[PDB]
Amino acid sequence: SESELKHYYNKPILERKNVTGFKYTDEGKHYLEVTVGQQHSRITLLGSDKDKFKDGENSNIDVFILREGDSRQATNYSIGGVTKSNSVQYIDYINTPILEIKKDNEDVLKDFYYISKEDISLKELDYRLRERAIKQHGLYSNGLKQGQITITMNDGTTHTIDLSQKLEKERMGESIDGTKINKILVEMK
Repeated sequence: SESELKHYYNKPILERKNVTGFKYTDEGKHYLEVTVGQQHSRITLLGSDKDKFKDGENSNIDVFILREGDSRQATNYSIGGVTKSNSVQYIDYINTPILEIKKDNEDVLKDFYYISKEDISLKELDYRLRERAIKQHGLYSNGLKQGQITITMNDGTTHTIDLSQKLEKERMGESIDGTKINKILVEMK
């Protein structure tokens, strides 16, 4: 549903880099606990992120946190969005790829997307692209609600995301090489 999708993709984000978190298991499930200031978060690990970080204390991780429900308890319960921090710390490289956005198969923008992160999560790319389609092009308003983001890598590999649904939760912890994104296409209809 249209209004629910806009709700979800207008939730605020807690985004921090070079943090430390604690990875544990508890009743067949896998979690990462993280505290940034007096702000407290528990991130469920569902996909391949389960095996990508070893249980126990994890340093040099970046975090992209979104609170799944509407309950107003202080602790954040999020899914995925954990990646390895940049392995070059002393310079911040930012690379452009091409960014193209389409409504009803005509371009409405042809420009650039900027990427600072070596290891970047589909949770983050999904959220931020939808944020842009929503705020500047009126996804998900009247009722523009379908589909296709396509991220094309340097080797021709692609990742595609349906706009008519939230990103699949098992994909929110998947990550790609942000230094090697050649193009991002967002088609709306």
